[PDB]
Amino acid sequence: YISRYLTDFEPIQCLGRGGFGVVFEAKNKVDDCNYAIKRIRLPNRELAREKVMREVKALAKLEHPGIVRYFNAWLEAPKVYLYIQMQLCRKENLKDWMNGRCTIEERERSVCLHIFLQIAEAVEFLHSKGLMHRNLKPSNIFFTMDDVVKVGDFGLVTTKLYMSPEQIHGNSYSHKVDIFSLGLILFELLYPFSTQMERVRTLTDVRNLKFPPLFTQKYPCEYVMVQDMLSPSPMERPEAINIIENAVFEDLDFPGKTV
Ligand SMILES: Cc1ccc2cc(-c3c(C)ccc(C(=O)c4c(-c5ccccc5)n(C)n(-c5ccccc5)c4=O)c3N)ccc2n1
Repeated sequence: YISRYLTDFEPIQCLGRGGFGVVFEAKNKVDDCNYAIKRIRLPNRELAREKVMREVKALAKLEHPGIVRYFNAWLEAPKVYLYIQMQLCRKENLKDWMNGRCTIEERERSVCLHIFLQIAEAVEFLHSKGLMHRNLKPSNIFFTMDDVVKVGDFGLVTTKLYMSPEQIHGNSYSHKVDIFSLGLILFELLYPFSTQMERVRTLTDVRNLKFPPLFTQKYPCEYVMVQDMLSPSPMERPEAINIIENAVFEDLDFPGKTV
């Protein structure tokens, strides 16, 4: 049996694993580029298989600067494996980026807003296509080699903190679930943590609209935005288009910014 993956790619390293999958960095032999390749073992459940096959077809249609870039998808039956070849991001994701910036000086307003705008625009792209993310969190947000923000479903398991209340309670939901996730991410970008204990305590309070007093005073506009985004009632949350048009996102600049 000839394995498509082993014939066409030189394996470099394992990047991690999560859910049905394992992810590898591998060099394509013919084109000489390095790719991220997710190998998903298809489950012994027809409805879960149905979903997986739908999801791969749906991602193959997607093209946006803030969405992870697709190359190929294929099946191998040596257990059936689905391989998905995407553009290789940097190893450190948004979660790691925030854990390496634990002071207020390292979270300058315009830098965080620039990053948040990229995420929000990726989300708005999905919503405009009648899609949603459902699982938006910092560990699902990576960077390209040139620091362009990339949203995907990375599935590297090393959390329900960013999940809307309607999902946590297992109720039906709408694209508005992603707006709830964005609210928490915006807060987290602007508010650096020293310990994981502090992070969990504070983010839990923020979910319930309890804010650190020094955050409300420093960032009054962003405070209002986060409140609205974190409404318990999904209807009350603003559309992604209304967030990206907010005044705080105009003329964003910082020393070192591209172009
Ligand atoms: C450094 C590094 C580490 C891991 C990486 C993983 C990926 C990656 C790979 C290799 C494959 C797929 C994705 C991805 O984002 C996925 C996406 C996805 C989600 C939103 C936007 C774009 C893609 N989907 C839907 N699915 C999916 C496929 C089948 C079943 C369920 C989910 C995904 O796996 C994905 N993020 C890409 C680059 C990586 N770079």
